[PDB]
Amino acid sequence: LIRRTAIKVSVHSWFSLFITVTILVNCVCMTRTDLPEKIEYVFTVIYTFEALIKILARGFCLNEFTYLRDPWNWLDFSVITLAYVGTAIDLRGISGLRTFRVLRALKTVSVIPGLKVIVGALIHSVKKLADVTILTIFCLSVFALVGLQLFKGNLKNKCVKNDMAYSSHRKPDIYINKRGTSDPLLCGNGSDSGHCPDGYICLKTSDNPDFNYTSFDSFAWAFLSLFRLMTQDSWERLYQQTLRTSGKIYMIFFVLVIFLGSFYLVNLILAVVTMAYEEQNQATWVKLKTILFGLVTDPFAELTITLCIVVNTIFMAMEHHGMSPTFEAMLQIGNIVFTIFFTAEMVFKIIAFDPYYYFQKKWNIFDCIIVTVSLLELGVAKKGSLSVLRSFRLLRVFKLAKSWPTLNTLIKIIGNSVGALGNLTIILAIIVFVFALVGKQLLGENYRNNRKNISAPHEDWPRWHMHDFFHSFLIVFRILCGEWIENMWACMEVGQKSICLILFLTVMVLGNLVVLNLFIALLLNSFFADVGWQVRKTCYRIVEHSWFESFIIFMILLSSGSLAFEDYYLDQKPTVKALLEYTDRVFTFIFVFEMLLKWVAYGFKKYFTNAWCWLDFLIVNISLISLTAKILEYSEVAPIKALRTLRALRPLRALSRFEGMRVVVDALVGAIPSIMNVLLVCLIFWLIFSIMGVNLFAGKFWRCINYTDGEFSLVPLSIVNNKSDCKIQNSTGSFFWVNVKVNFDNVAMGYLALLQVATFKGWMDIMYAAVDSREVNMQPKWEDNVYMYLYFVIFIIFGGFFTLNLFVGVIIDNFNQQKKKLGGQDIFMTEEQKKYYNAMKKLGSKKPQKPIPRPLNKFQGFVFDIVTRQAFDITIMVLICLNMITMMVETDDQSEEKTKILGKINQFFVAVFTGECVMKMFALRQYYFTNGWNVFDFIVVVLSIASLIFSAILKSLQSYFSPTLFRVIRLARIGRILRLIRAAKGIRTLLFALMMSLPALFNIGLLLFLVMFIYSIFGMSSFPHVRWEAGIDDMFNFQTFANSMLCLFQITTSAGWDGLLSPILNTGPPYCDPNLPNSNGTRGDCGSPAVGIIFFTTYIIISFLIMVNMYIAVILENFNVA
Ligand SMILES: CCCCCCCCCCCCCCCCCCOC[C@@H](O)COP(=O)(O)OCC[N+](C)(C)C
Ligand SMILES: *[C@@H]1O[C@H](CO)[C@@H](O[C@@H]2O[C@H](CO)[C@@H](O)[C@H](O)[C@H]2NC(C)=O)[C@H](O)[C@H]1NC(C)=O
Ligand SMILES: *[C@@H]1O[C@H](CO)[C@@H](O[C@@H]2O[C@H](CO)[C@@H](O)[C@H](O)[C@H]2NC(C)=O)[C@H](O)[C@H]1NC(C)=O
Ligand SMILES: CC(C)CCC[C@@H](C)[C@H]1CC[C@H]2[C@@H]3CC=C4C[C@@H](O)CC[C@]4(C)[C@H]3CC[C@]12C
Ligand SMILES: CC(C)CCC[C@@H](C)[C@H]1CC[C@H]2[C@@H]3CC=C4C[C@@H](O)CC[C@]4(C)[C@H]3CC[C@]12C
Ligand SMILES: CC(C)CCC[C@@H](C)[C@H]1CC[C@H]2[C@@H]3CC=C4C[C@@H](O)CC[C@]4(C)[C@H]3CC[C@]12C
Ligand SMILES: COc1cc(NC(=O)c2ccc(-c3ccc(Cl)cc3)o2)cc(OC)c1
Ligand SMILES: *[C@@H]1O[C@H](CO)[C@@H](O)[C@H](O)[C@H]1NC(C)=O
Ligand SMILES: *[C@@H]1O[C@H](CO)[C@@H](O)[C@H](O)[C@H]1NC(C)=O
Repeated sequence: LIRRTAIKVSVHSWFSLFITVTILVNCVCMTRTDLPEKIEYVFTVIYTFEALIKILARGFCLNEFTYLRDPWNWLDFSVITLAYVGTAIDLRGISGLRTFRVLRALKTVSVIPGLKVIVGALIHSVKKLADVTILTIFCLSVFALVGLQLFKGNLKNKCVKNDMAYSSHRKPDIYINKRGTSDPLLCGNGSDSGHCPDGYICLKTSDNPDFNYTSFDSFAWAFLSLFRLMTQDSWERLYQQTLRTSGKIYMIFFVLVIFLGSFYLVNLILAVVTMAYEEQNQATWVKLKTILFGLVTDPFAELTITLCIVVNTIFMAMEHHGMSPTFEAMLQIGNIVFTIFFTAEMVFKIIAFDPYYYFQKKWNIFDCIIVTVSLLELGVAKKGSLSVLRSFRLLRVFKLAKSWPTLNTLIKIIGNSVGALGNLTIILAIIVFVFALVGKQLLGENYRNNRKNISAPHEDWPRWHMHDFFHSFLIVFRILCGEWIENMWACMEVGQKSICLILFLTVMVLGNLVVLNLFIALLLNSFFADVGWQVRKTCYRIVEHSWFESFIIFMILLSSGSLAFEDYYLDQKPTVKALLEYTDRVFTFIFVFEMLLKWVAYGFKKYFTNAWCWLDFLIVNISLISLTAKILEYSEVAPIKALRTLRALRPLRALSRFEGMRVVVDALVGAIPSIMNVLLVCLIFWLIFSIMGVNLFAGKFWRCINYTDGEFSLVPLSIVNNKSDCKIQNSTGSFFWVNVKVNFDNVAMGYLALLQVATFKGWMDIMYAAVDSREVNMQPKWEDNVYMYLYFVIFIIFGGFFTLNLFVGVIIDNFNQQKKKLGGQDIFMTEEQKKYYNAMKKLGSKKPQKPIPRPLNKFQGFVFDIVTRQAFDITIMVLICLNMITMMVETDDQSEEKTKILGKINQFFVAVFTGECVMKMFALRQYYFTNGWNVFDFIVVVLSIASLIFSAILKSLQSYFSPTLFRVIRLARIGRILRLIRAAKGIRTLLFALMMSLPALFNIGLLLFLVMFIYSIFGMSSFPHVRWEAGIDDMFNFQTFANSMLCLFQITTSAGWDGLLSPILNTGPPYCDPNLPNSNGTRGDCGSPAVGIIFFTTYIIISFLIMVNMYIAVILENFNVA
């Protein structure tokens, strides 16, 4: 009973609070290495004493064996043991010593009241991801085998110099580096692969591009590359390398892999989480006279406040780098006036509403803190003193929340991540801290002793390392943003490869899982808790006839297609120009005749009140205005040329003709109104973050570079430190005071900078400029302001993660309301596509297998008996698995003997499968073909026999066509692997869901293709002379239709859109030459920053909208199937 009395006063939320404080202080202490001498010991001694209290505490609570029953108590026991060991003769400097200690940070779960239940939900969510994980592994293995077959040994191709006049290789293979980087150039010997400069031949080398880690030469390397593609981490770089070493047509491959693997799977995972989280939740005297007037705070007074806030915001949003002294003084005067006005409010209110009651409110204390900080800066007014708190006023914009229902929704989602859903945030913080400390402890010293290998050519250290806690946390955060493989390559070259693999993969997977469970949890909990009349009749007859509609559709298709031949090289084709010219004239005449027919049949009112006959009228007008200009002598006048660039809108006349595009456009139009309001809410938040960024980084991104021949180098600080020294040292006419293209020089360009940091493309350069910043007219210095990274870490958490949770919630609510209004009708689907969907519904549910009769003849019956059993199917399935393992061991440059043995094994396998097909056809006569999987096997067997015979015919025996054709012929063995889908019920259900969702995906992809075609035509007209820099290169440019479509497909996933915006943002020397010897567009290789920022930003927004609509379609299909 004594132990019971001790436990009464030894265990309670006080005891737990003390344990929490002790473990937290232990964590924060173990963050710092070289923790003070003589206390490195004293603290672990204190924390050792923590442990005796915890053991004696059990003794007063549980029993030696009952205590252990709980899984969490063993961790505590491990903690008590290690401690005692280290007191005497335990290795002092082994990596393991504190990695065992860092679990002690994970001990918070057992002491924080409600984390354990949340963790169990996480294991449940993991347990529901089984079938999707199996499908993902199968798909990645299949695509890795395909990639191995097609692209093995290609990324080892490099431009090697020729010889002048022979033992082995004549001197090291002198390569050439592609302009702007130090990486060696990759090429190919194909027609659409890539060409070397003069005096350079394509040769296969021994090394892979990045760090000998980017390859398709083995199943492991191909699997890693396909996992990278599925995660879409720098997938555009691999895309470009593969198309440069193999050919442009192979882009088709990638296309199929960024849709199946990278898109369809991301959506199963989402659904599998969503459904599961839902399952878990659906489971659960004169003072009095002043008071008379002080409480005169009527309706007008609150309006005055809102107007003052708005005017303060619009004055703070007009500061820039080039502010004049009078304008600068105007802003300071306005800020002082507003500050004294807000001080006046609070002093008037508080002395009206007694202080006690005034503080009792929650907006009032917010007002108080804002105004106190404002006055604090008003007192200590230095030029640059706490610029972040100079922007602190901006939070007054949240005052508008009380009347703006969507801002209140953002503020509730923000507050829910620390309230009802605080446990997920706590676990995320613990995971980030634990992996950061583990990475620092295991791979800290290697990063410092081997830095030369992973550092930039002119730098003396890597930009992302693990020597200290801050940089390890930055690496973990960047992994949580989807960028992991480059730092993984960097760490494999500096430390242990196995540790890198395990650490990076575990961090990525287990952090993305918790980030999704918080995103979905926030979404759910927040949001969802006379003769003229006769001829008119005749014309009416003419218009609604089917042949006329077909003719008009064919004319529109031809008009759209003819635009794809007006490219950079049309001036070199003399006859094509005239042919296209006459074709355009006749098409314009035809469409004018159509418009007159619709004006004489439909009637003017009907015509001008249909919104699909206005978009046709407008296009006909544009064309007529152009044609009249061309027949006259005003074709080169600048307004008219701009009107002519509007000929890329001609493909928009196909929307009204085809019904699927029409219905999907109607669905988008029905969603636009709410998208507008959420967009306004986001703009006001990102203005608070853009005004903050302008306060921090205005005019501080200017550098001096040494530009010689297409490569620039930052001038070292030992020679140049100021803009003034930069001019005096420009002796060779080769130093230039340049600026970062995407800077924070004003609020307008700050919006572009935050778009690159939110989409995570181009954010890296913006951050590096910010973290090297110094005062204006001073050369940037390496990480002078390292703690500026945090600023970008707070934008991504609040600006991006929480303003996408708002957008997705609003979209889901709108979609649900629209469905319900359409009586829960399948949107994105045409009427006959609904019949197709009903037929697909009926197929999947018919269980009857109607076994087939037994053949009368004895031998046929015997074959029937030996075929129908389940042992036959199991044996064939394990044979297919053996064949898959046999194809997994193919490696580039292996041996002749291995190739011969593998070929003989393939011959044996195809013979075995042909014998089973013959036996099945001899046992099952017509019934065999009645089934749909037997036809598939039959097709696979025929394709394999055809592959063998055609390879045998087309080998040395006959015409030796390009060897790469053989590589395509042996792609017929993957069907044997695809025959394994027959047994896997989960895979066969997920693929059925995909088949069910295909019909609407077709229409949405039709809109995506139309959008890509229109933008290609604009880009091809506007950006075809820009100098090759960054993304734009001799293969991915805007000089032809295929080159433009490659870039637009690449940036459809927003990948590398900053790399294509970079060359268009050039407006002069040293990057662009104005008055270039021979270019007619702007006389030069410069770009159009304004047209470029509208093109690349509008495209990504529209693409995101289309993708999220596809996401909704696929997720609802998955829910319906399950
Ligand atoms: C750079 C220049 C900008 C590029 C322009 C891009 C424009 C995108 C094209 C969108 C055009 C908008 C077309 C809008 C389609 C709807 C046009 C719809 O009106 C036609 C009707 O037949 C179909 O609509 P409903 O009849 O269902 O609606 C009946 C109206 N009440 C009576 C129910 C209210
Ligand atoms: C630009 O930077 C350089 C280097 O910091 C400045 O030169 C120094 O100026 C101080 C006086 O402020 C002298 O005491 C040092 O001896 C100077 N060091 C030298 C010669 O490098 C230079 O004056 C600055 N120019 C400006 C103001 O733009
Ligand atoms: C260094 O000198 C070079 C050449 O003397 C300067 O390059 C000039 O740049 C201006 C505009 O910035 C152009 O109008 C000239 O055509 C360029 N001249 C040549 C010959 O290229 C460069 O601006 C100087 N850098 C600094 C900032 O001192
Ligand atoms: C303004 C130019 C550039 C585009 C022209 C768009 C305007 C005139 C077009 C687009 C859609 C058309 C409308 C579609 C809806 C209707 C149908 C009927 O209920 C009355 C007129 C009204 C409201 C039409 C008036 C004109 C209209 C709004
Ligand atoms: C079963 C799971 C873990 C996947 C493993 C399948 C095996 C067959 C795959 C995975 C990686 C593949 C290896 C990748 C690279 C090589 C190097 C070569 O010198 C022998 C073949 C070999 C060793 C391949 C053998 C087959 C391989 C081991
Ligand atoms: C009860 C049912 C209707 C609830 C369904 C909730 C679904 C629709 C929610 C939960 C998680 C959400 C997804 C979370 C992440 C993304 C990625 C983004 O790039 C497109 C939107 C998309 C795909 C969201 C779409 C809506 C979504 C799938
Ligand atoms: C080929 O089929 C498609 C694949 C995708 N795939 C994606 O993987 C993806 C990831 C991130 C984004 C994305 C992120 C941010 C912005 Cl602003 C825009 C886009 O897209 C998207 C499609 O939509 C058109 C179509
Ligand atoms: C390219 O062709 C040259 C001969 O012109 C040959 O020597 C070289 O090896 C070829 N490379 C490849 C990979 O085809
Ligand atoms: C820049 O390039 C030139 C050669 O073109 C070189 O002479 C100069 O020294 C380089 N930069 C520095 C460090 O001054």
